[PDB]
This record gives sequence, C-alpha cells and structure tokens, in this order.
Amino acid sequence: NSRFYQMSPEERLASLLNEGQISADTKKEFENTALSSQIANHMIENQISETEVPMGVGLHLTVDETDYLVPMATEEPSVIAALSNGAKIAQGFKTVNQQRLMRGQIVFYDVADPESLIDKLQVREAEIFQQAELSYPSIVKRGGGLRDLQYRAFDESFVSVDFLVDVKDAMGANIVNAMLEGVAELFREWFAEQKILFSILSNYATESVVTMKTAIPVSRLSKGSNGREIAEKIVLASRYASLDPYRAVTHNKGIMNGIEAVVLATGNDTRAVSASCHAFAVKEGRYQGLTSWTLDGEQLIGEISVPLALATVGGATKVLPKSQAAADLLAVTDAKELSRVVAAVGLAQNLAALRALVSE
Amino acid sequence: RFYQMSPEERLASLLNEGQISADTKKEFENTALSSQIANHMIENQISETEVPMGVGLHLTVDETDYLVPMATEEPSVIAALSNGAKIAQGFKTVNQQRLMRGQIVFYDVADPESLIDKLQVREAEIFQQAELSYPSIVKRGGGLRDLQYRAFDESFVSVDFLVDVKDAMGANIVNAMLEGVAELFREWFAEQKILFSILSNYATESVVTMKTAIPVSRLSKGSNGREIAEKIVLASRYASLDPYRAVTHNKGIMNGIEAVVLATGNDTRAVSASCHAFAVKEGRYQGLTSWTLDGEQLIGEISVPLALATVGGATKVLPKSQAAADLLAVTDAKELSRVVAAVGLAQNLAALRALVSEGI
Ligand SMILES: [Ca+2]
Ligand SMILES: [Ca+2]
Ligand SMILES: [Ca+2]
Ligand SMILES: [Ca+2]
Ligand SMILES: [Ca+2]
Repeated sequence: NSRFYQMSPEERLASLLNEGQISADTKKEFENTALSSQIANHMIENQISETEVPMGVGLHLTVDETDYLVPMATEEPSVIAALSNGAKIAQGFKTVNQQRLMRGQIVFYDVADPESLIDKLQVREAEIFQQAELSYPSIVKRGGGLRDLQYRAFDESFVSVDFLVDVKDAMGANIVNAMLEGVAELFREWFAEQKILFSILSNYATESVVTMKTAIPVSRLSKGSNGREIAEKIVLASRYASLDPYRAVTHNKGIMNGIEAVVLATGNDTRAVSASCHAFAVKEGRYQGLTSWTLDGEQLIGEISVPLALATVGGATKVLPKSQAAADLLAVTDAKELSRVVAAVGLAQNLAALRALVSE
Repeated sequence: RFYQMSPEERLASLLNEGQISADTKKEFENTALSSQIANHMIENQISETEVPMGVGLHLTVDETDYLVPMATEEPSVIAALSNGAKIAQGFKTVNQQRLMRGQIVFYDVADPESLIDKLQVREAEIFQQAELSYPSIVKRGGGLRDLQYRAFDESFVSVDFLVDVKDAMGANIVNAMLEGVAELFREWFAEQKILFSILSNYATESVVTMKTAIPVSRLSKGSNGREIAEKIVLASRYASLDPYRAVTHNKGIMNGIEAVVLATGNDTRAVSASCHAFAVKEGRYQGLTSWTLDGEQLIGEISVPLALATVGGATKVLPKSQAAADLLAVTDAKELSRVVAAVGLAQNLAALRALVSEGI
C-alpha cells in the first residue's frame, strides 16, 4: 500500500502471499506468464501478472475483393464460428464511404459573449494552424496535422473549439493533446479575459466513420429453399432492433463481439472503440442498431456504419509481441484498411447472429 | 480442415502457406494459458492475447477494503484508480437491483393490445413452464420473477422476462425459459408468429448506484482544493451538454470498469453495451456520473447497469480469473457489481481532477 508501486513484481506477489491476500496456487498462477515481465511491468502500474484471452482466426472474410485472415481474441464460444459463417454467406463486403480524422476540443467556460469569441477565432484560423504545426511538427512531416477547425456553443457559458486532425496510422492521443495544449497557450495570450476549462482529445471519432455493405442472393441464406423467408425475418429482426432499445443493445453487443475481438487482438484500445461505437448508435435521440438490412428484389442488402479510430502503430500495437503477430496474420497496410476490415467483421457477425436468431 | 486442425497444425499451415513468418509462429507459440483450455473455449484457436494485469489500491466500499485486479494495456489507468480511491477514502452504496432481462417478440400482430390481453391471463402457466425449462435456478432461490408487455409499431409485441439468475450472467437460464415458453406460445396462438426469443443485454434491473463524499481539501496538495472541486463540477456538467465530451468522460470510467471486468473473466462487450446505452437520458448521450459541490465537500455519484458474474462463462475456466477472484475476494455477484461501480467513480474522479488541474 505504501511501497507497492516501487516493489518489483516478484516482491508484490510475495507480499500478497505473506499478507494472506492470495493463496499459493494463486501466486503460482500469477507467475505463469508469457508476456515478458519487463514489458508488462513498464506498461502499467502495480503490475503482478497478465490476463490471457484465447485468440483464434476468423475465416472467409472478403473486403473489396481482398481475402483476409482475421485475428480474434475472445473468451466467448461461437463468436469466431459465427463470424466465419456470416462471412462465408456474405461472400464479400464493399466499402461505401470512409473518413479518418481524429477529434479534439478546447473548451471555454464563463464566456459572456459566446458568438463574439468564435468570431474572434474564425478570422485567425491561419495562425491557429501555424501554432498547431509548431506544437507537433512530426505529424506534419509525416503528412498529417490539423485539417479543420469548428466552433460550437453551449448553455451560453461554454465554447468548444473543435479540432479535426489527421493522425495518420496512430490513434492520436499524444498528437492531438500536445497540439491542443500548445494551441491553448496561444489562446490565452490572445484572450487573457477568457478562461479555458480543459484541452483534450475526444474519443467520439465521428470523422473516422466507415460504412460497409454486402449484397447477398437470398439463395445463399439457407441450404434449403427457405432463403427468402429467412431474409424477410432478418429484415424484421434488424428493423425491430431500431424500435426497441432492449433489442438494440443486444443487437449491437453481438456486433461488438466481433469488432472488439479484432480490436483486442491487434493491441488497440477496446474502451475507445466501444465508447465511440455505442455513442454513434444514438441516432434521432434514441439508441438504435448500428446496422441496417433491407430486401431489394432477390438480394438481401446489409450495411454498417461505425466510428473506428483504430491504429496500426503506437499504443499497444507494437510493444506487445502478440499484437505484431496478429498484425502479421491480418496483413493490413494502414489504419484505414484496418477500420474497413473491422467494420466488415461487425456486419458479418450481425448477419450470422440474425440468421441463427430467426431461423426457428 | 482448418477448423478440424489442432492448434499446432494451424500454425504450421499458416507458415507453410506463407501467411505468417517463422518469427510470428514462434510468438504465437509463446503461451501461458493451457492449450487444452484455450482450444476448447473458442474455434480456430491458434494462440492468446496477453493483457498486463495490475492491482488497484486504496479502494474502500461500504467500509470494506479491496485489492482490485485490473487488466489493461493503457499506462496510468491503474495508478489513476489507486490515486482516485485514495482521495475518495470510501464509497457508499445508494441502491442496487439484480435481475436479468429476456424477451419473446411477436411480429405481424394484427392487434397487439389484444394479444397482450390473452397473454396476461395465462401467466401462471408461463411461470410454471419457465420452471420446467430450467428447474435448477428455482431450487437455488431464483427464477422468473416478473412479466411485462410492450407493443411496438402496431405490429410487434415484446413479452419481457425479469429473471433472478443469482451469481451467473444468466444467458443459459434465461434462454432456456424463453425457448420453453415460446413453444407454449406456438401451441396457444397458432395464428401468431414469433420473431425471436433471446436474452437481452440491457440489464436495466441490474443497476447499481454508488456515491462518495470528499472534503475539498483532499483534492489538492496546496490550498486551491475547493477551486479544483468547482472545476470538477463544471467538467462533469459539461459532459451532460456536449456528447463529444460525454463519450470521453464515459470512456475514462470504462478504463476502470472494463479492467476489472476483464480481469475477472466477465463479458466485456455486455458491460460496455449496457453501460453506454444507459448513458442515454432525455434522448441525449450524457455522462454516467454526476458531481456537485455541497458546502466544503465534493459529492460524486455513479449509476450503471452491471449484470456481472462470479460463476459461469469464463469466471472459473480461465485460471487467471480464479486468481483475480482470490485477490478481490468478493462473496457474490451483487458485491462484485458494487465494487466495480465504485471503481468506475474513483477512475472518473482521478480523470476529472487531472483534466482541470492542467488548465490552471
Ligand atoms: Ca472550419
Ligand atoms: Ca502475413
Ligand atoms: Ca492492403
Ligand atoms: Ca391489458
Ligand atoms: Ca484472497
């Protein structure tokens, strides 16, 4: 409690055993680790062991005519089998649209004249962009950096300056934070009368949304001759999810079984993706499903749209050897392609869940 | 054939086919979870993901001290939880419920309110069938407790099941009853059609409310502890106005909650989906905590649906889950949910205190 944060992992475990907080078999199991103790102990604080999540391979996924082998880390049975089944039925997925910009905000408070403050800033945008480069030049040399500023006001007392930043293949926490912390020091020289509450990245990556679709002949749905009937019930089930939040949450949870499994296997931040995806499910003031299914002629059409600010470098994507091994199997080129594969996984998982759900 | 292969044949096939390098194969083979367990929990298993697990410190809930196992790949999370709990000193339970939710959904219903009327006069037979489908839970003092009915779109009827599943998450119990009762509905109403009968992950009857009261002097090592308290109340209030902050505000909460959920072998997707959906109040995605200033004491409160488990799923089959359970030493799932919700509030306190102290 006092020296635990300075203790070595071996001293921590011995301390817990000696104080009776763990048994001898518990200590032996905590010591049964495959991630290097020097890596683990430097990644987090008070480190003592690791959690092991089985990792399997999702099969038959094809996105934009390209085959993939999807690494999926999950503790839940049938998740990988369902992804492989839905992907085989869909045959292929196609990209509809995609953007990739990370969001940040500098928030003012006790603003007497909100509309006038944003007008002061809108004319000096060229100098805000220049201060952004100075606060983080590396990303600008890599070909990214601030791409757009936006302005919003709330409760007649808050003013949010939004930053849309190209963070390239990283998630962008350090880029955006440092960039906005420097641009905030400039905001304070310009307007000493105004006050800043905080300057931080936003995980609601509405400018990293990917939209994927699939078009399935109803014949492919069932090996029998009931495919059209199964398609109609899939459309109804998907429609019902956007009517009843108690189904929407389960509907989207099923999607995240696949999405989070790839996110985890590749060393990405699972809380960030879950937060942004579930928040994005809130449309028209209501929590709805993240996918849509419609019947057009003899073809079942599915579509998904999710904010996926994923990373192929930084964070835990490289420091953890298993992240790199998973990336070798997946063989994506950049983060944009990762988001496309992950979105297609979500839609494939949704197809398998719905088909199994309504086939009675 | 990949599905039928052993884990070793799979890795050999991936290398021989040119999909992974020899270095990657060797890293996939560096595993600590027994191959027999991993290969039986999931499909197409090849390896595992290792997430560093540490110990959150200084957490006190209802005058009981805990050592919190936390599995995360993000630095500073475990340290921030320990610090937030240290400042908090203690956490008190406000209210708690623990019932799991299921639903049988009819479609193409000519008169939803008329079908509901016919159902409400057969509840004794439904309850009787629910027990016959899964008698074990009834003997251990649980089982179906309530039935509710909702109509949607003038064509759907949802029969809602509220079930006491004791220390399990409850998928097998709930789905067993729903299947049995659904077959009864098909005999009773041959003209009606059932779309699906499945567990719902939106556990609104498993919500836990936790609170804390901190003298403002504890927020700062200096003398502006009441200032930092005022700015924490502003940052929290702002989350209830701007969704781009509410997602980040709640993401920070889940850094703690998901870390414990993962360490204890619980379903991370289920908790994430239910918590983020529960954040939608008044048609707006808002924060899951509230912070207010009452004199010289900062008051924090959290309210989250936590249908967590101490048995079933992966809470025991994964040896690290049992080890984590030993460290935390919780008697039942209800207690687990109280501890995890307190972890969420402490993590939020540490994040908000740091967010505003930077702006000063
Ligand atoms: Ca602009
Ligand atoms: Ca490869
Ligand atoms: Ca590529
Ligand atoms: Ca009635
Ligand atoms: Ca113990």
